[PDB]
This record gives sequence, structure tokens and C-alpha cells, in this order.
Amino acid sequence: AMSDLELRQCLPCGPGGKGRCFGPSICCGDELGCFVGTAEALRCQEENYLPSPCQSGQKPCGSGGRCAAAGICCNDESCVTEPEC
Amino acid sequence: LRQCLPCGPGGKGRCFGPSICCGDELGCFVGTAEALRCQEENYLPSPCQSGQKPCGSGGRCAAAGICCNDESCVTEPEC
Repeated sequence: AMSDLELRQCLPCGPGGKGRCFGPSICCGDELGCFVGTAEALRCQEENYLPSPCQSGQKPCGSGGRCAAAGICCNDESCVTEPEC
Repeated sequence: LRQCLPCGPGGKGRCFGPSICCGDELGCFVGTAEALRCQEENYLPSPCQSGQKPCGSGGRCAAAGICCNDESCVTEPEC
């Protein structure tokens, strides 16, 4: 909307759609963990069809990532262990 | 250096780090229930290193398209 402060999360994914897509093949969720290239993350490929900017997660960390699950920090092509998260 | 503990669905994963469990089969689990066994490698006196084809920051190809070390996985396509 006004700013990127109002940016939407990406498609949901994983078990019960309890995760959110952090990249085309990362599906994370605070109660879920992160799936990197697994089947649960497959749905995240669908986001590249949407004509609209998304960004999952709230708290920045690592190299342009946001705290994707407990202890993990994901951008759209990596997930590092990161205690900040 | 022996490969690290097996982990994940039907033993077809290797532990790459205390919370990472990858299989060329399954992909990678980072901090999921699948990757919980990888903790247990802290209890074994022998050093390990799963995977074999080297990539990125001191890591090995973990799954199709994925390079992991003991604390990170990165979409990395030489793998």
C-alpha cells in the first residue's frame, strides 16, 4: 500500500498451510521448521506467477533475510542458523 | 571422514549439521522434526562430513540444487 511496511506475506505452504513461502523452494513456519527443496515447499513456486511483491516474515536478519522459524533466518535462496531468530 | 548419521524419511537422509537433514531424495529439512536426530551426532566421538561434491563455504552438495554445510543451506546449482 503506502509503504513496504504494508507488504503482504507470500503464499502459504506446508502442513495445514501453516507455513509461508520465503522463496520459490523455501517453506518455513514457526511451528514447522523450514523445508528447503522438499515437497512441502513445492507450492512456493506458485508465487512467481503472482504479479505482486511479497516478503514473508517480520524481523530482518542475516543477508537480507527475515526470521523464518525458531533459530533460522531465510532469504529466498538460503537458510542459515541464526540465534537472532 | 565418514558421512554423518542418517536422518529423515526411511533413512534416506544424511545429517549435514545439528539441525540439517538432507537427502538427494527428500531435499533439506532445516529445524524440522526430520532433522531432530542430527542433534545426536554431538554424542559421537568420530568427526563426520556428509555429502561429497564440494561447494560454497566449505560445504557439500546436500540435495538436487542445494549446497549445505553444518549450519546453512543455499540454492546452489552446480549441485
